[PDB]
Amino acid sequence: DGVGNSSGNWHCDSQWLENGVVTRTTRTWVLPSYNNHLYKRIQGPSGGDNNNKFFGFSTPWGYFDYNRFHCHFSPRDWQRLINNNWGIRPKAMRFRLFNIQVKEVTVQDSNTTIANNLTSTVQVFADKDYQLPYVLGSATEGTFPPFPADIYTIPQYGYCTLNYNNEAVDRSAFYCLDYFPSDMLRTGNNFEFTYTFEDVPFHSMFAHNQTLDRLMNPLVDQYLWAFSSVSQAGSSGRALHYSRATKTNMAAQYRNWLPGPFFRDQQIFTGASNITKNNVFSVWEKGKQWELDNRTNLMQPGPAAATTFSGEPDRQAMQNTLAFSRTVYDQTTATTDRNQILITNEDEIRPTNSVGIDAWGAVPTNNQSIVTPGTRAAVNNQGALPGMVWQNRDIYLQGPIWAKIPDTDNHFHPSPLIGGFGCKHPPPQIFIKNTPVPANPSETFQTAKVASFINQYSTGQCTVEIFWELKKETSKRWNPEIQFTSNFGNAADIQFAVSDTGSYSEPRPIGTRYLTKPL
Amino acid sequence: DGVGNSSGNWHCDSQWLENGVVTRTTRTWVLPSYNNHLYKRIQGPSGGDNNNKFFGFSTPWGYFDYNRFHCHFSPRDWQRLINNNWGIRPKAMRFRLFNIQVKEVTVQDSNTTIANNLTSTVQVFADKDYQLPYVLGSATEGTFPPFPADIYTIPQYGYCTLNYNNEAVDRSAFYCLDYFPSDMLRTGNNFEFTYTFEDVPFHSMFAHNQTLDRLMNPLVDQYLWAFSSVSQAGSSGRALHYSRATKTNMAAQYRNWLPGPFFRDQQIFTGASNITKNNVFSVWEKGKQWELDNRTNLMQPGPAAATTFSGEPDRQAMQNTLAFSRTVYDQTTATTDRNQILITNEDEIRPTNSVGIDAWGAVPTNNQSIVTPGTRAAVNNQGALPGMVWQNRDIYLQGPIWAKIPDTDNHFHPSPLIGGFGCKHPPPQIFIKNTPVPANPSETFQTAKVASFINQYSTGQCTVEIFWELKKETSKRWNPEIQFTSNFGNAADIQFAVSDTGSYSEPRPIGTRYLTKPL
Repeated sequence: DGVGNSSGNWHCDSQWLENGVVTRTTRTWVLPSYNNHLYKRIQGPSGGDNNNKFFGFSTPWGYFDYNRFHCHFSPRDWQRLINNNWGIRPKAMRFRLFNIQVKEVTVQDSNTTIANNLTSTVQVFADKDYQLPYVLGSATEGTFPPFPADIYTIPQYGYCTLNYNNEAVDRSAFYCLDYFPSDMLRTGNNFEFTYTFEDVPFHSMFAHNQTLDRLMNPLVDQYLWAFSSVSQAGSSGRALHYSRATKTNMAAQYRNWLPGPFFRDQQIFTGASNITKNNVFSVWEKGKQWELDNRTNLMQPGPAAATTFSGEPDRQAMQNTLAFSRTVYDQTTATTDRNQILITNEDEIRPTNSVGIDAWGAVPTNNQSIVTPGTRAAVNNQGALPGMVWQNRDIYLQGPIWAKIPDTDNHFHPSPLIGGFGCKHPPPQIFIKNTPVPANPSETFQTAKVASFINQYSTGQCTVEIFWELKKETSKRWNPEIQFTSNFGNAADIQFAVSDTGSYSEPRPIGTRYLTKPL
Repeated sequence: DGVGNSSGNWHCDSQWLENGVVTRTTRTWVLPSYNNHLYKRIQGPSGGDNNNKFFGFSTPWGYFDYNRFHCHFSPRDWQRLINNNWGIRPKAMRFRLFNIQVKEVTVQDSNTTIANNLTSTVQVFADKDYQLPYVLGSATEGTFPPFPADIYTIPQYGYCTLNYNNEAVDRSAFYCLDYFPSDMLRTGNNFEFTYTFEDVPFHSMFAHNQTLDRLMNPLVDQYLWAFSSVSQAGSSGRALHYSRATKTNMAAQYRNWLPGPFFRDQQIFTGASNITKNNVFSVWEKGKQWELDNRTNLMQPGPAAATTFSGEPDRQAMQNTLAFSRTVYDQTTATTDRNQILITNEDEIRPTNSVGIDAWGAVPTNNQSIVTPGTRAAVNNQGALPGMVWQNRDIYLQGPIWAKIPDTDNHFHPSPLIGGFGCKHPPPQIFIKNTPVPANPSETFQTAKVASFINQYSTGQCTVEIFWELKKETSKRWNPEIQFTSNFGNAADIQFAVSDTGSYSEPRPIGTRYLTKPL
């Protein structure tokens, strides 16, 4: 419409429905002009380590990454969610962008002056066909702040392509984002589109009441005989013993089911008394990793596994657990104190999933005889076997919502190993740019490229609205259940709120799994 | 619409109806940018006194407090009201906000420059569901000026929550006002909503012709006998005397009614001859107070009681009477002269309500006998007894209109002890904000929070329109009545008008109660 008429309103509320919830949220954003309106070739660092080398491009573009849970949910809405419900999955989504205003910057005499350029444009498009590198899956910075009053700096868009070390292989691709159709928007214009998620399984917000191996009736005995032991009958003779498993001996018993796939990881001593028992080492050396092409990569989340044994909370798996910063804005990339960061606990999957510290099992390695006594070896890694069941790593208020399942011939249980909902066709990437406005030309025709632009940036608001489908609980459990409660007792600042400086902070991580279900 | 078209007009008139009046009024306002767009945690002062400690938050928001009578009524409209009418209550209300313009401020070389930003927005919402702390009930500053030419600086919004001294208890809540839906408004846009009051009792604008104990016929005698005295008949004998109350003896007589609940307060000598009779003390020591949790609070208005005895105007109750400043803008928070401030007089409730100085009564404290003579003690505080009647403190032209009755299981005569109309669902709070416009980003992506904004403020007009329902008088009184008349005789400045400096002033307080009614 016009410069004096607002494009849209502010919607941050979340309303609850029967079998669903819609969380709509709004932010104010700023878009820099990146690369001085240039597509540049970025590359990895030059050295002897081939693991960190890459080849790619950086674009004069930016993108909206809203993919985390605390963007959409408040800590109360999250609490209200996780206590009452067994499952959640996204259904539909509506993104819209409005109240665009571009500002012009002039710096003279070390004094900056900002005035708004009414005729300059911003251009936006969503990639619906997934024809661009999809960078939202990886969990990176540039997400909306959790707190609605904060302002969202839109990150720059760049991507990596097929490479040989730093230099580029023949099959590597260059994508120009200006070769897509886009919507140019002045201050009166706004942009909107809607999206509907493909069917994905509910994330299980429940734990289990039962252990995978305790599914039996403890009062009765099995009717199944099994081999038991070989004994020496006489001098050179032997005797084969068979025995039925009894309610007394559960360890040796017939079962229909096995724990899920397992890839072992090393242990650390996480607590004040145990901290001394740690050997001196690093993850890159003693940790678990997978390797692709000429590079080796740490297997960082890996398949989900219980992080620690029962009753031993202070000795836990080093690889599996996620960790978060208690503020989005912290600049420190390494820290030696754990009070500064939030460390997740994976113990709710312990009934079905085996702990990451101990081995998955043991296998007989040879054919026994009187000449050779039988041998056996531990199973550190185990692929899929028939009759396995396992739980996914749970989503967190601070964790990523979704990832894009790659386009490949074959998938196996495409659950993102960080967490969330794997999608063949995830929410589109939304790209936004400040169209370049050049500085005055030379008044005589010249062939040189145009390097001189008017320095400018844009700002405005963006609403994101998602419909979440919920799975209600039906439980005959008599006794009360664990639920997420806020207990700090007395404190100077309340938890999940601003400080006297005005800084919002999240004191502790929150997972979904509280309610329990029989196995 | 557009930048060159006005959103609304100026309506300040008040028109009178049969059984009602509508007072519509308009102001020009200014909205600062508070807290540099931050929610901050405010707290009480650090010390040993636990009474003034608090815990709360301050928001980058502002609110319209129009709650006082002289905002809506002019001194003539008020006079015209109080002389002709027995009662008044609010019915409906319409608030609307228009002609928004936001100005941008740049300071360089100690020289400020203000230019209007056409594309910047203002966002407004009313809290209809009362889901926020309601701060309008308390009588505080930041109300509209009484005089239409003055300009209204919108106060900052902050609130207190459940606390343990300064630090915060677990149940204390943090409310983000950006988590509500709002209406973003540019210069062409305007905002409006309507509201209808719940049914509240008319405020009684009349006094009483009769005293509560004089309701009798003075010409006749009672037919009711009562015990009178015990006498000594002979040496050790006794005789019981009974007597009927006669028109001569009114003091001992049967009555159906009692004065209202009473909480006593100390006296002061308020006048030139008596001023010397005062002892040296303070309210905090010798005054009346109530206490909640670990804190003690002065009971400042308390239940209404007549401020002084008949014919003794110079000795009066220290706690009960309200007092006002004769200009909204005075910065002095303490003063030793009473000519500077306006002191209300509560004497019109004297027929029904007992004076605050003297006790409510006396009670027998023991069972008499020949061994023990009977004793009695004064009643300083009295709760409700069956057969009580009492009057509310009257509203003043300068006093607050309404308060929000808390949400609690139980209420007892929810009349605001300051005055006005207690409401379960009072007029909503209207919150207004300058949406932040950030300064230029760093052109390379950074994770640091955005602390740099364009300094700006907004201004415009706001109309408030209220329909008041009136209760007409029907009176057979023969002789003329007291009415509010302006008598200064000769003066340099006329009362209730501007001075030569241009400052508006209210010389004396005005209450409603002039007309009288039989009891």
